[PDB]
Amino acid sequence: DNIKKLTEPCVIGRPCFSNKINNRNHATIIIDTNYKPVFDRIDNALMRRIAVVRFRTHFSQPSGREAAENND
Amino acid sequence: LDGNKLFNIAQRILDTNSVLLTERGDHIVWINNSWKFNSEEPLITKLILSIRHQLPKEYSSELLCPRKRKTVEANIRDMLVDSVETDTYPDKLPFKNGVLDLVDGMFYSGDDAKKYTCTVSTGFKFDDTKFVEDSPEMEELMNIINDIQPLTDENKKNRELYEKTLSSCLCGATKGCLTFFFGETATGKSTTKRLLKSAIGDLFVETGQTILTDVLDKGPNPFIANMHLKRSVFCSELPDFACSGSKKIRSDNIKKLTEPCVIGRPCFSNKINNRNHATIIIDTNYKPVFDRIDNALMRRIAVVRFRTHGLDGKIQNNRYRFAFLYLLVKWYKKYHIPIMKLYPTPEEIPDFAFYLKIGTLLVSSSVKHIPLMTDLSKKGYILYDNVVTLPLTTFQQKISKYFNSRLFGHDIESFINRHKKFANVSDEYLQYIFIEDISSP
Amino acid sequence: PLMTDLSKKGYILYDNVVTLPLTTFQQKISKYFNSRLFGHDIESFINRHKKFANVSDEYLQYIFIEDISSP
Repeated sequence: DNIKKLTEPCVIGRPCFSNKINNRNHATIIIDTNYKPVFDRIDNALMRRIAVVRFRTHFSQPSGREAAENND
Repeated sequence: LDGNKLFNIAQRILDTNSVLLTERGDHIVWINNSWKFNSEEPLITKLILSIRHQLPKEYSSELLCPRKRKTVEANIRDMLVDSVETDTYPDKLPFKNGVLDLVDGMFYSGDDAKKYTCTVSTGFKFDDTKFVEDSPEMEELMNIINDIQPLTDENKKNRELYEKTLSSCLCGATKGCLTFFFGETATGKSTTKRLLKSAIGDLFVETGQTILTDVLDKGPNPFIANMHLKRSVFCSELPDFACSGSKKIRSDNIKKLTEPCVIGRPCFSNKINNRNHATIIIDTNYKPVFDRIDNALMRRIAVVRFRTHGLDGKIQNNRYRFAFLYLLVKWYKKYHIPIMKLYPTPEEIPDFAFYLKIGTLLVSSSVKHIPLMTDLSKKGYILYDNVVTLPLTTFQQKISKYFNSRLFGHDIESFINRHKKFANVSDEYLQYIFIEDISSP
Repeated sequence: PLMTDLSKKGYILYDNVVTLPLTTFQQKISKYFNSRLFGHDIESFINRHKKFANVSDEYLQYIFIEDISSP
């Protein structure tokens, strides 16, 4: 539901002490992780709004520059 | 030529830069050789009345009537449009009667201190009479230091770490590393805390451990506003982690507070940006229990070990206070003028040694296993989806051979959950290969 | 210096720390601390500072005062 709501131009949210319900989103959302995300519901509308990139490059130190050099 | 006289008076007052406007929407004034700011007090009118004397005598008579003072205040408020940043000199320490520069050791007062906009102070007037390089005071301190912590070669590194941390505490910039005091009771921790408090005046503050485990975004939090523009925040008498049901000190919280600007809304204040220049010091008598251990978490952890087990009256009388400040500034000169740097102590907390030895003993996946898979299949290793995998039973027995599973069962389970890769629903493996398994010891 | 007697009663110096088995420790507290009065509090004491030396050496680093005296 969070991903679904965060993609529409109008975001529904009620702050305290205010009756405002509409917000305009002008920002790109970027989320960083080391593990595959887990979602409650799987549907076409969900993964028709998901794009990822692959960070397949590791920078290290000479202490471990040999063990991690030959890593898939 | 002679237009609005009150406007001329307002311009004359303003050109002396005796009143400033901050980005926080509040006005600050310069009275009694001190920068004071307040929202509910008539500071501007007081400044006008005080400055009346130095103006030419044809304006002083007009300045007496309060209505004219209100008019001049309105003009001043109207002609101020640009804001100026505050507390931009971390290398100087303001006192109740002036500002002391840490480099040359001499303290300014009066108009000289007005150059730097410092809104806080130690709370006690600085005196060079008590600050003397040649006295009995520092040799009196010298025996005290050895009484609390000697300079032995075994504790040489701990002592130099103590000196460097104490010097760094005087710096006015944001610090990314906190200090931990773990040791036996009645070892001088209270004495050192009182000495530091007397040294830094009002810059010291004490807060409980609730924020370490509570949500900082819920409800009003005047505490978060408390350590703003502070120099030392003390969390003492930590709860026994051994006690069942005790809330674990969340690592995400301490990751949040170590950042230069913590996001938060103070009560009756729209000040999103808060400056955290204070040194976090946490004193406990029991080894903490942690759940998640990570590199970035452990780069910022610094711990001072205290294994060593008339003074109170002199400290209460601040007899040793000025010599303590002299020692602190000498240490800051020896260490921090040459370079502004802070270094961690990444040896171990009583609960990080397991993680460190796990990281050292275990190696990441490498192609060197590929030529040996024929031998590896003899030891239980299997190739699933072109991935080297180890049976759960084999990993469990390998772990239990060296390290007890019943001890670190919570820790082992947490590590598995953090690093679980699913070759099967029941067989969860790790991206670690035992070095001794394939390489002779 | 008391380590030998500590092993005699049960406080084994595993991992450079005394390790008295919880069986002996609970027998001691039961013979001294009356069980019926504060059994729940005794269990809280046991489970608060609980430690295990190994699979079968669960221990607490507390030495009762007649044992701290050298025999």
